[PDB]
Amino acid sequence: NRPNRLIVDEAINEDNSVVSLSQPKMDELQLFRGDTVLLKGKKRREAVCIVLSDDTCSDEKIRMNRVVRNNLRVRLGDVISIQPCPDVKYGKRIHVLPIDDTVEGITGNLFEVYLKPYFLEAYRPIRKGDIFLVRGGMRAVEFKVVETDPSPYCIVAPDTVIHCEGEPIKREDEEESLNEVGYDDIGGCRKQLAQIKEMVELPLRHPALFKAIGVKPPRGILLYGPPGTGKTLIARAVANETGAFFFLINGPEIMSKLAGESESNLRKAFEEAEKNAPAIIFIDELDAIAPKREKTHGEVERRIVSQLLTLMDGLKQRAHVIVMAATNRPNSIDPALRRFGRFDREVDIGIPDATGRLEILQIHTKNMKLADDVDLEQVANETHGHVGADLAALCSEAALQAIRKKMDLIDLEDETIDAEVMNSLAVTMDDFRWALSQSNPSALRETVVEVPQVTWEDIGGLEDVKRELQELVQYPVEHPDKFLKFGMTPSKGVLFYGPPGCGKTLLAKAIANECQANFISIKGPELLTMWFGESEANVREIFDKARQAAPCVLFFDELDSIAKARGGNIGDGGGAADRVINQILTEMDGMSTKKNVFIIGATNRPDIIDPAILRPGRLDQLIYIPLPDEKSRVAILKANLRKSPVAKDVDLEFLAKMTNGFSGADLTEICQRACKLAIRESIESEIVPEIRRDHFEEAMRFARRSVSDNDIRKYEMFAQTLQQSRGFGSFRFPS
Amino acid sequence: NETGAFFFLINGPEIMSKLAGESESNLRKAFEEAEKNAPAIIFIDELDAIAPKREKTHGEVERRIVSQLLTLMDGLKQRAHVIVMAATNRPNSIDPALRRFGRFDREVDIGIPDATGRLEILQIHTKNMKLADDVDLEQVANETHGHVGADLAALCSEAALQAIRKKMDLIDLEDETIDAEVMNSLAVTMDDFRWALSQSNPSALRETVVEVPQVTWEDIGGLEDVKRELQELVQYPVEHPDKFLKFGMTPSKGVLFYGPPGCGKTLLAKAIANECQANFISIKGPELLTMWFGESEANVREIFDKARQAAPCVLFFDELDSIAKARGGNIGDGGGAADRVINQILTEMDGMSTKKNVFIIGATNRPDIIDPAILRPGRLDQLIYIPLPDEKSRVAILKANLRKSPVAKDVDLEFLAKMTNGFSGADLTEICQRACKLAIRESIESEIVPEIRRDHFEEAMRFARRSVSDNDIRKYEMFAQTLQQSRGFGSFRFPS
Ligand SMILES: Cc1cc2c(C(N)=O)cccc2n1-c1nc2c(c(NCc3ccccc3)n1)COCC2
Ligand SMILES: Cc1cc2c(C(N)=O)cccc2n1-c1nc2c(c(NCc3ccccc3)n1)COCC2
Ligand SMILES: Nc1ncnc2c1ncn2[C@@H]1O[C@H](COP(=O)(O)OP(=O)(O)O)[C@@H](O)[C@H]1O
Repeated sequence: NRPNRLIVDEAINEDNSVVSLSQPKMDELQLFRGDTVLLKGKKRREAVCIVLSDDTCSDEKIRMNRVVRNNLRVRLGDVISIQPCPDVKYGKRIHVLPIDDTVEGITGNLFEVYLKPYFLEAYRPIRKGDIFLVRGGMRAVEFKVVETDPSPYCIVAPDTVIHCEGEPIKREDEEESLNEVGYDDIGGCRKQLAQIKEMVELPLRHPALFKAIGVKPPRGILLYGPPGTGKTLIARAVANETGAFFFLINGPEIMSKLAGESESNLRKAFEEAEKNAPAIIFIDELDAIAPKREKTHGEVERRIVSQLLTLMDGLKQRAHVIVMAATNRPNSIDPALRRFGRFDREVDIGIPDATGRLEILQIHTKNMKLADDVDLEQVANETHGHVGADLAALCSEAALQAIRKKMDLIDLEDETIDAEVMNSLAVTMDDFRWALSQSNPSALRETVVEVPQVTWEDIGGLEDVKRELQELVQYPVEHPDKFLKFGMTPSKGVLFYGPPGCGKTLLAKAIANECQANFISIKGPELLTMWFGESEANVREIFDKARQAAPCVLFFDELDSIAKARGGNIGDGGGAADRVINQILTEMDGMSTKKNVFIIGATNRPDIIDPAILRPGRLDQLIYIPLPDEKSRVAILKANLRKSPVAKDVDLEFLAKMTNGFSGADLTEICQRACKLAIRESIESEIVPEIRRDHFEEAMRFARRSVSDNDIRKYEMFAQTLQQSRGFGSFRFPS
Repeated sequence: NETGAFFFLINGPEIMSKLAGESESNLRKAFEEAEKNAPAIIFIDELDAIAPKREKTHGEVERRIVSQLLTLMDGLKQRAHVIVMAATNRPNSIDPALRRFGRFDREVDIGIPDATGRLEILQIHTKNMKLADDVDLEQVANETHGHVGADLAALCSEAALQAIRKKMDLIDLEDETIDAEVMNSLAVTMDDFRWALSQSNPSALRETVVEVPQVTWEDIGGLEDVKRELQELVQYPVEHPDKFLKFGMTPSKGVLFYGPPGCGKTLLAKAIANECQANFISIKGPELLTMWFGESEANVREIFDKARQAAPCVLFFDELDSIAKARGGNIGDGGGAADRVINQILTEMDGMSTKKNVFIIGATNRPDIIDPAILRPGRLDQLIYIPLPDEKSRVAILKANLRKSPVAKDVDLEFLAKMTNGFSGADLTEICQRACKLAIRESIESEIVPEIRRDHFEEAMRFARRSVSDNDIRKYEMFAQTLQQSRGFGSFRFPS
């Protein structure tokens, strides 16, 4: 079967011309890490690149870049043959010129100022009839060769000369512009984008197989998340890189036109897409199409909603059309649109984490050069409530300040702006310091679903809790098989209790990292808001988005907030049962045990917690979080001081030994007071940048202890209320 | 298709899709074109989208179309054979004027298939795709309970794409026409189905599950006192209808039993349903307390409606005292023990027919706060007490918990059940769970044995709780021979 062709996929490397393979790949073709490789394809064209060795990408797979996928005219799901080509090449004369589509506003020489600097120390090959793309110079421009030395023998070298004629040649329809959006342009959405690959690549890349088998492909995908998360360029990229006819309808334009032709327009949208098979239809605004919850107004609204329902219901085999849609909330859509055959597959995307946000900055700043002291990693750390469009706007906004701080002194007012100054436009760090000050982000109060960064290693002590948490949620995650072998269902959730300020939230975060699971935190105010507001559909989406992000962990902070607000143990004439806890009970009863979703309840007063939530099957597992011991207190001190200059003589072991009945909050305020004293001494001494032993010794005087002994006694009475290890302590079997 | 009748399908959204004025004409001419194709059959797919006459009250054309349908179905004389079937989600989501005589008199309610019902629905959708010798569809239809018939139809295809994707990467056969000599080798694997139940999010999860249980009286040991009265209280009117008309005694409408928590009240009700071969409907506490807080009290209407159409059925109310606990209990507020939800249940139970085989079972752990009116004769006059499991019944609880675990020969469950006396079913359950946890932990740590050993149970026996106190047993008994009263007339002699 000629075992030489392999499938093509996307490369995670950010390099321009780098091809990554697996370990048993170059050992068969006896090629080194800097040899010459020749690749072929359709249209009777060849290619040449540089093979790079990598053993971390995958097990047996070849990577392949975007700048050459369009150059060789290759699309996904195709076969590619690779063979070594040890041919000595040497370029002598070159002649490249850009296309008159991206050179607007550029004058003067442009060959000895951009092309010469980037060619050196690269030795990149080039074949005849190729459109390479280069990023930099505050723009995205390309060049095309029309006449040079006979192919091949093309090697870049500083000794090579170049020349120009002065007449750009327009591009044709055979090639595709690389300025559009592809898979490499998506940053942060890794797990969510991975799903669309296994749902839209089968029907669009292999049509004859679907008109051969009886499998019904999905007829609709609903994307989610707040505006700006990137629901549109995802749909445009999965169309641009799949060769499917992308047809965009926004959703407000349907209501923009007169009543009577709006239905006809999105009707004919479906037939014009069908004849362009394979096709892909994306509806940008859908909550503005079917808000069938409180509107109940407008004869044409229902007519358009039903017209869409009919157009998507009659999606038989016929041709390959995929109808994706975007909206903000799951409940803001007509439930009749969620039926089978209209929207069966739903993918929810959200705010990218720090790692997800880091990869979204450089994609938007690849054109603007940075300085040696400008790092994008630290700027994606203090921001947590920024949507993907927020940072896209922030990059440009910093760019105007960067150019404004120099145009005042340059004072070059003319009709046409010379292209010899963009090379000197380097952004500074102060350009970004102002960027996070006046920028007001949109998505700030939402469910942050991110994997934490706190592990068990950075938590000292608490071996008693470490051992039971690891055997209660980690075992069903890392060893599913040993549970079916023993016929034991995993526990649904655990509620732990303890004095305030002892790290219950951090413990839940740490157990999420051990299982490599997502983490969702619901604090007290979010739980008590729906109690006062009499709006109790909010737990529905909480439990919905907790289960779609499998595997996840659900954490409820200060669960006793409603009981405290109602009175507690007695309060009013009623008991300890309310409506919000009832909704949580209903949602937990209906969950599937085979899923890896896990609910963790945190409380400081477990005596006022409703007994029904602790019933077996919901939160039967109760563990007690005590005060940190000597080993765990050092961890709290060093976590607080990990960002501060600590002197060598400042011994944290002794400080943690001295404080015994101290909570995490008590150590936190000790560290904060020491830092305040150090800052004040540094400020007053100006008229030293190191925290000294005296700072901690003096701040140790105002040492509080917020947790009293009576509290520890009342928590214990609760603890071996449920321990009861009496009676059957000594048992001997007969034989 | 199998009756040779002209099938004409109208969805229901297409009526609202077209302009106002011809939509009425289209579903009008739909009826005459069906009549001349006699015999005919008309099915309306979306009907809740046609007549949502409960909260809409908006749109002149909506009422016009609803009335046009009412006129088209009212004028259904003999003439020709046309049958107008329709589909909708809820009974209350339909215009009540459509339920009149001559429009929709016959109603059939279908629901989620059970494990047996789901098993026969898999192979019909996978008859074309060949399976392996280790792929069994029975075990995959067991852990799923909230899957609609379309859910598994989608799941089969979804597993098919994974099955072909795991091999197309290595086959690497890219061409225009795909050869037919490879489908014969497309065999689905069990791992194709393991991933299928992970990312698939089912739709119907929070609904009334109406299925026949699988727990019988044989697997329940002991409880002969309750076995004898339950068998003579609901089984007799089901298996011997004639002996009741012969003796002129009406069957009891329902029985409420009480007992300490975690003793198997739900399992007892399930077992008595299998003995009578009757359907079982369970209503837990949260579903009862949701409508109390929500002030939405039409929910008991459909509960009692779907409990009576599935004749014969058994209706089970779990923790009936939930509303009383939420309101305070014996005293609580200035009010008594009467509320709105229990009032609706009383109204629905008073209006039921005794000749039907529907049966209501109430379960509670605090019968002192139960409203007295629900225990009035004719509604729940029969009260039976569920005690702690005895030695014979505790072995059943242990073996039910351990029926899926590797039990060693030396592990004697009879002795373990003998040792624990005042232990509830929950206490034995946590003992078994703790022993399984210890065995799993030892197996995991020993890797760096696949059998539960005697030591696992012996060590886990140390943390043996007893959640039910003696004061609780005393307070339940005070309630029990509160209503026993076998004094006074204990010795009677007739004259002759
Ligand atoms: C700033 C900080 C404040 C704080 C508090 C508090 N009431 O201020 C309570 C518990 C932990 C706390 N931390 C804290 N924060 C961190 C860590 C850490 N050490 C491990 C730990 C966790 C729970 C328990 C013990 C010790 N402690 C470890 O690395 C991540 C951040
Ligand atoms: C897992 C299980 C837990 C449990 C509990 C509990 N609070 O954990 C209470 C009562 C019965 C329980 N079962 C249980 N489950 C089953 C059976 C069975 N034995 C019969 C029985 C029923 C009620 C009573 C006695 C004994 N017991 C029998 O086969 C079906 C499943
Ligand atoms: N997750 C993301 N990855 C890459 N770019 C993004 C992302 N989210 C937003 N952007 C950028 O923000 C800009 C605005 O996106 P926008 O059209 O608001 O997305 P949507 O239509 O989904 O709200 C786009 O040009 C896009 O490049």
